[PDB]
Amino acid sequence: MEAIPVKQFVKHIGELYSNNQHGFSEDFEEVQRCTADMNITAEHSNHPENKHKNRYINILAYDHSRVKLRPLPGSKHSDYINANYVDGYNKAKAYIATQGPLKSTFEDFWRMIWEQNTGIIVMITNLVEKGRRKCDQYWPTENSEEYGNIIVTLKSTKIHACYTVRRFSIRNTKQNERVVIQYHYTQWPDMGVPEYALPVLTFVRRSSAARMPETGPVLVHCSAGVGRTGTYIVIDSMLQQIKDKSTVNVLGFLKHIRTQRNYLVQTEEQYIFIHDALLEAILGK
Ligand SMILES: COc1ccc(S(=O)(=O)NC(=O)c2sccc2SCc2ccc(Cl)c(Cl)c2)cc1C(=O)O
Repeated sequence: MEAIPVKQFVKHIGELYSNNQHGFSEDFEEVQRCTADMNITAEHSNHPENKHKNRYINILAYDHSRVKLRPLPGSKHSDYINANYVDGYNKAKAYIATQGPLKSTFEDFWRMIWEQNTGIIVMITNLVEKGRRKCDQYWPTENSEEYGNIIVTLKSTKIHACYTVRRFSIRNTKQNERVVIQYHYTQWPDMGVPEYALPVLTFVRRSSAARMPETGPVLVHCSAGVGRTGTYIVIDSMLQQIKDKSTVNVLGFLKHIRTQRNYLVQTEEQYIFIHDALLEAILGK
């Protein structure tokens, strides 16, 4: 199981799709088993102090990879946020994969962004989907909003067909200021799940190209911060790999980052979607 030449990969996809996606099912089942013989601790996520900081009780942040907040005077657990570094193709810790912030963790969320020198946010969910609460709004509708010692100012917005780009300037009262740009994918079906990959490919390319040398990791979140988040991470990384080596290793890369945050790429449908995105990128020449 190693890099497939980019020229065979598209044929590989035909094979994975055939006989009612039997191949895809094998692969993804292998993904879900890939940690069967691994005990990976998440003690901090489970500590009684940090429970209210987890959006879902079963979606945790592995200890070894968890992003740490600088501790606060005089609580012991003021260092916890449900978030993990994840590798990209290029560098280690190219991403912070995290849950959609809760109101109760908005300060942590922006503090992490400051401390980690993050300059790009990728949001892959709407606040509400199909009448359900997915994410609380951690940014100002207009002008400024204060979260702890970080003051966030919305500078501009461009609303595209399928996603929105908001440019913020944030300030640490401790002032020192930084630009943070948020790429927010907004197109989510009332019924069923996303199907066409091309708009997503474009969203990935543009949000990825926005990364600045040399800055902190890109923050990527959806609701739980695992399924759609992992899908973005694999598509982005594999495009890097294709550009660099003209090979692809979806199954191997995904098994790897699965050790860094639980459940990255959560469904077979997302797993298939990854391939469609990459197929679109390869066929588009
Ligand atoms: C149990 O977990 C889940 C179950 C279902 C869903 S779901 O909402 O029903 N199903 C999905 O999300 C699917 S299906 C094919 C594609 C997708 S998401 C496609 C997509 C869209 C925009 C971007 Cl930027 C990217 Cl990178 C990828 C999402 C999750 C999740 O946790 O992310």
